[PDB]
Amino acid sequence: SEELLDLFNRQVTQEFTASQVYLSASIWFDQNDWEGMAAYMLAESAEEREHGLGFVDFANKRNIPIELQAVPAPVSCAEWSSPEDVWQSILELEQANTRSLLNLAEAASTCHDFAVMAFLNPFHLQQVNEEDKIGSILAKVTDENRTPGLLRSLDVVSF
Amino acid sequence: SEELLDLFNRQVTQEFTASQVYLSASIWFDQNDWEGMAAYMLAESAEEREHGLGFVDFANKRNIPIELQAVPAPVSCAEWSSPEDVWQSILELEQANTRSLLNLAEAASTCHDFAVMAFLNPFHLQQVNEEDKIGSILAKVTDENRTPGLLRSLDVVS
Amino acid sequence: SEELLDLFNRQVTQEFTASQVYLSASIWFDQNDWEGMAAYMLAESAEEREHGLGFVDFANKRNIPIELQAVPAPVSCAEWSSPEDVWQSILELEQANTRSLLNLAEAASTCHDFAVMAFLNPFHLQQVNEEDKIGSILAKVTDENRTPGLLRSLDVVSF
Amino acid sequence: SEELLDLFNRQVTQEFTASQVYLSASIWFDQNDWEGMAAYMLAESAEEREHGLGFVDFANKRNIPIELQAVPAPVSCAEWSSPEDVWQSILELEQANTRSLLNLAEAASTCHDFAVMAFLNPFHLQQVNEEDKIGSILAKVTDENRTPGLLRSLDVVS
Amino acid sequence: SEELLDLFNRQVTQEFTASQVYLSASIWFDQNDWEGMAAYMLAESAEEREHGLGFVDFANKRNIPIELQAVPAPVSCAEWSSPEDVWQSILELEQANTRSLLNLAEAASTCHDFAVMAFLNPFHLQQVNEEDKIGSILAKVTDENRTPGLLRSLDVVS
Repeated sequence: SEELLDLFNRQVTQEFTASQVYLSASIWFDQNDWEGMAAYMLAESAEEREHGLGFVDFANKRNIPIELQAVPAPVSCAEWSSPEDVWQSILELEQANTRSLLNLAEAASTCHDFAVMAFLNPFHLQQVNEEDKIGSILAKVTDENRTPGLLRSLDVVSF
Repeated sequence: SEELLDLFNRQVTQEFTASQVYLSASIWFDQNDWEGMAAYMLAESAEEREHGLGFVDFANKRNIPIELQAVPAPVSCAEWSSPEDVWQSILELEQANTRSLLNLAEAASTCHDFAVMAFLNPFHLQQVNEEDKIGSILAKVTDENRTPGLLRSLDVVS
Repeated sequence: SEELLDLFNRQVTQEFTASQVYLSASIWFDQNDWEGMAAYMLAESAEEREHGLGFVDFANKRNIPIELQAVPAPVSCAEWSSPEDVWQSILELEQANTRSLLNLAEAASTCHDFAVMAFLNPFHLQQVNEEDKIGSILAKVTDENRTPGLLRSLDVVSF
Repeated sequence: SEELLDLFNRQVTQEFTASQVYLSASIWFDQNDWEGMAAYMLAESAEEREHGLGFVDFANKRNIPIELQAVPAPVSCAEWSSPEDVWQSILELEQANTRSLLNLAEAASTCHDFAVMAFLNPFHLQQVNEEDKIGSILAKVTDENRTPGLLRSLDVVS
Repeated sequence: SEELLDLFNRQVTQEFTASQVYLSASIWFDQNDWEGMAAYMLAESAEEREHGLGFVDFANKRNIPIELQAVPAPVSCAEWSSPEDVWQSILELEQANTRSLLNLAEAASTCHDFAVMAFLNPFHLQQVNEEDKIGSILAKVTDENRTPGLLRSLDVVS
C-alpha cells in the first residue's frame, strides 16, 4: 500500500533524525563537561543510525523504494540549560520513535503485510526497553540534581 | 486497553497459580514414591514462576501497573489417587494457561498493542510444545498403567 | 507433635508469603526507578522460595503432610511511598520469619523432635545474618536519605 | 551420665548388628540372583559399620568407655522368601535404629550433654533420608512384583 | 640495660593494648552499621597483635625476659558517639605507640644496644606511614560528615 511505503520511508528519516539529535545531546554534554553522559549519547547516536540502516536494508530486499530525505538540524540544543533538559528532550525523542513504529505497524497490519509486521517485532520490544532506560535515567538525574554538585558525582562514576 | 491492563495483571496470577499446582503435583508424587515424576513437576513449577517474573518485568518496563493478587491454594491435589489423575489435571492446567494467553493476545490485538503481541509470541509457541509434551506423557502413563507395576519402570528409568 | 505438624505446614506458607512480599518490594522499586534495590529484593524472593521448597522436601521425607495454603496478596506495598518504608517492612517480615522459626523449634523441642530441631539449625543461623543485613541496609538508607538525591547515588554504587 | 554411657555403648552394638543384617540381606539377594539389590545391601552394610566406627571414635575422644559386645547372628533371613520380605525387614531395621538414636539423644538432653547432642545431629538427619529411601524402594518392589518377572527387569537397572 | 628491658616488656603490653582498642573500635563501627570501617579496625587489631608477637619473638632470642601483663579493658569506646570520635581515638593511640617506640629506641641508644636499634628501624618507618594513613582518614571523615548521610555513602566504597 501507498501509506506503508510512505511510512517505511519516514521511519528511516526518523532513525537518522534521532541519531543527529543524540549527537547534538552528546556535544552539549561534552561542551559542559559531562563526559559520561556525552559517551552515552554518542553510543545511542550510532545505534539509531544502525536501526536506520537495518530498515534501508530490509526495504531494499522487499522492493520498498528508499528515497533519502533531509536530516533536519537538531534545535533543542538552543534551549538546554541543564542535564535534566537534555534527558527530557531525549525521552520525548524515544516516545516519538515508538509512536512512529506503532503507526508503521498499524499500516502494515491494515494491508496484511506480515513480513513487515514480523520485521518490526524486535523494534517494538527494543523501544519498550529504551523508554524504560531513559525514563529511569531522567528520574535519577532529576533526583541527584536536588543537591549542588551531586549529579556531577554520578556522571564521572556511573556513565 | 483497560481490559489489556486487567488481563495482564491476571496473567501474572495465572503463572503463579500454575506454579503452585505443579508443586502440589510434585508433593503428591513424592508422598507416593514417584520421584522421577516429582522431579519433573518441580522443574515445571520453577519454570512457571520464571514466566510470571517475565510478565512482571515487561509490565514494569511498559508501565503496566502490577498488583500481586493472592495465589490460590491448589485444589485438585485432594482428589488425586493415581499418577493418571495428576497428569490429567496438569494437562487441563496447561490448556488453561494457553487460553488465558490467547485471550490476553486478543485484547492486545483489539487495542493495537504491537509490543505486547510481540512479547507474547514466544509464549504462544512454548504452550504448543508444553501441551504436546504433557498430552504425550499422559498417553504413555495411561497405556503403561494397564499392567500392574509397569508404570513404576517409567518413573525409575525416564 | 500435632502442634508441630501444623506449625511445620504454616512454615511453608510463611516462606512463600515472604517470597511474595519481596516480589511486591521489587515491583515498587522498579516502578520508582530503584533498579539495584529491586534486583536485591528479586534475589531475596527467589531465596525465600528455595527455603519453602527445602521445608517441603524435608516434610515429604519425614512423612509430615504438606497441604499448600493460599499465598496472601501482599498488603504493605499499597502504603509505601519511599525506599525507607519498603526496607522497614522487609525488616518486620524477617523478624516475623525469625519468630515463626523459633516457635516451630520450640514445638519440636517439647515433643523431642531432634531431627526437626537439627533440620532448623542452619535456618536459625541464616536468620541472624538476614536480620543484621537488613537492619544495616535500613540504617544506611535512613542516613543517606537526609540529603536530597544522595540515596539515589548508592542504588548504583551498592547493589 | 550412666544412662547416656550405657546407651552410647548400646548404639555401637546396634550399628554393627545393622551392618550384619544388611550383609545377610545381600547374601540372600545374591543366592537368589538379585545382584543389583545385593550390591545395594553390601554398600549399606559397610556404611553401617562406618557409623559404628564414628561412634567408637567419638566415645574414645570423649572418654566414654567402649566395650565391644557380641554381634548377634541375623535371624530375619530365615523367614525371607521374596525381595519384598527383605526390604520390609530392612525398613524395620532402619526404624529400630532411628528410635535408639532418639533414645540416646533424649538421655543426652536430660543430662545436658550438648556435645553428644551436636554429634548426633547429622545422624538424625541421615535417618530421615534413609527411612525415606528404604520406604520408597519397598513401595516400588511391592508395586512391580504384582506382575510376574517385572521386578526382575528393574534389578538390572541399578 | 634494666631501663631497656623494662621498656621492651612495656612495649609488648602496648601492642596488645592497641590491638584491643582497635577491636573495640571495630565492635563500635559494627554495632552502628559501619561495616567497612569495622573491617579496617579488625585488620589493624590483628596487625597490632602481630607486632606484639614480633617483639616477644625478638625478646626470646635476645634473652630479654618477657612476662605478659594484663591487657587493660579499652575505655575510650564509652565516649564515642560518631565515627569522627573513633578515628580521633585511634590517631592518639597511634601517636602514643610512636612515642613509646621512640622512648624504647632512646633507652637502646643510651646503652649502645645496636641490635635493638636495628630491630626497631622498620617499626619507626611503619609508624610514620600509619600516623599518616590515620590522620588522612580522619580528615576525610571530618570533611564528609559535614553533609548528612555523606559519610555513610563512602563507607561502602571500602
